[PDB]
Amino acid sequence: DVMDVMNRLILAMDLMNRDDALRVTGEVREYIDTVKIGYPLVLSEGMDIIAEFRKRFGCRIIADFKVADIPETNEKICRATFKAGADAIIVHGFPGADSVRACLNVAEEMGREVFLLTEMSHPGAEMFIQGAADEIARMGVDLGVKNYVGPSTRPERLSRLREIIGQDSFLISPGVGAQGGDPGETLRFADAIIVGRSIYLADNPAAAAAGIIESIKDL
Amino acid sequence: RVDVMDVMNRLILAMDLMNRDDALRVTGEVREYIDTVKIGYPLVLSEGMDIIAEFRKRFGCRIIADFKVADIPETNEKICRATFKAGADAIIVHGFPGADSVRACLNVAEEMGREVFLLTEMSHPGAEMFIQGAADEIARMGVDLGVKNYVGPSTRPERLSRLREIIGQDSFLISPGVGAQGGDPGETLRFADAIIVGRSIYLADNPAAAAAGIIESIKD
Ligand SMILES: O=C1CCN([C@@H]2O[C@H](COP(=O)(O)O)[C@@H](O)[C@H]2O)C(=O)N1
Ligand SMILES: O=C1CCN([C@@H]2O[C@H](COP(=O)(O)O)[C@@H](O)[C@H]2O)C(=O)N1
Ligand SMILES: [Cl-]
Repeated sequence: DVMDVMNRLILAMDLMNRDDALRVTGEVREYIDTVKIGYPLVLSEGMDIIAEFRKRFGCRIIADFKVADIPETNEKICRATFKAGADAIIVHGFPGADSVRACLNVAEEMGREVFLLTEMSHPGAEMFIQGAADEIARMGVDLGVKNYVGPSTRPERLSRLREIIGQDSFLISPGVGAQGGDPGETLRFADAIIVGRSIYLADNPAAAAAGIIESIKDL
Repeated sequence: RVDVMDVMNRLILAMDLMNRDDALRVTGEVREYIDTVKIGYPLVLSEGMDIIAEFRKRFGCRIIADFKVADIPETNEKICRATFKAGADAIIVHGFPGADSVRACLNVAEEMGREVFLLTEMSHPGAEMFIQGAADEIARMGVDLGVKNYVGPSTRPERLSRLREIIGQDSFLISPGVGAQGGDPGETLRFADAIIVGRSIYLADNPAAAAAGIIESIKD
């Protein structure tokens, strides 16, 4: 019990225009109830865009801020993000145990959630992250982290993440569509998929999001 | 130094106060001593990206956005472009996500005529778990990518020394961890061109005196 993602599909709203972002999000609201908001939108439109998303859509907000500073600064960032109304925040694990714990404390203090990003989906992730991915995931377990983010681009790596974090841990996965990940094969190990450009750059975002779901209902 | 964009008194202020009035007031009190301000997410997320342009116009200071950019290439480019649009002169980027992620930041910086600082090793205890073991390689990856500006830990003088010899004498190196995190200004400035200082100054009873005192110990 962590999050009830409708149709197991999370929207990565990375449009950097408020009117564009609100419009495309509105066109897939009937298919998506959980929206991931990142720095491209927030830095272009302000942290207030989170509250405006909650008010206009009644959707759950995951702030993909990939927090990666020292513990003290991590706390300030998490505190500002939750204050702005984020339900959960995504946090890098590579800065180490004390940096993650700093976020975990603020999340508990404010009654919100932390997602631990263990391994990234892009090719450069092989240089440093992939070799540390297992130990970061394990670190998360030792810290009592219940929420994780893993690479859709690597189904075998995503499967290892699942057996590390356990069956009752909650797992979401970006890199579906644009980066090359397949929706179905990703949902074999992950609870929900994150899809960005395959929806918000399509001619019809509604049809795109519906097309993704219609190839998933078997799962 | 004139071969690179240097910093007045080798002192960079880390302005991590989270409300506009205090941030503006403290920075103004120490403006006579610095000309470079590092602005991070604590201030920006609380007061908006407009605060970068405001500081730049009000104080005539160079702005380094400590955003520790650490996403995929595509998203890195969007973040850097938005940051430079906000008027920042430089942006700090994580190296751990790999070469393609750093190159995406470098492209936007070169396009818009701004700078990238590569964060190689962090200054907190947790940095020893995964970052330290990769820091040497991140540093030489940076050199190979064309990166000329770096960030290294003041809390570990021996690691900072290793970093300097990897990047050579021509690269520009700045270092946080002085004061609150226990780093010494003197030993750090043996390797770094400039120190980043936050709480030691901005939480002091007299921030101006705090900044002046640090510069004095640097001066000799
Ligand atoms: O490893 C990671 C974590 C962050 N993300 C984030 O997930 C989102 C994916 O968007 P796309 O579906 O357009 O690839 C985007 O916001 C990106 O920054 C990754 O794609 N991979
Ligand atoms: O490794 C790092 C990079 C980020 N920084 C940043 O540098 C600043 C340090 O200021 P303090 O003097 O208050 O520790 C603060 O903004 C922090 O987030 C580090 O301290 N260490
Ligand atoms: Cl004074």
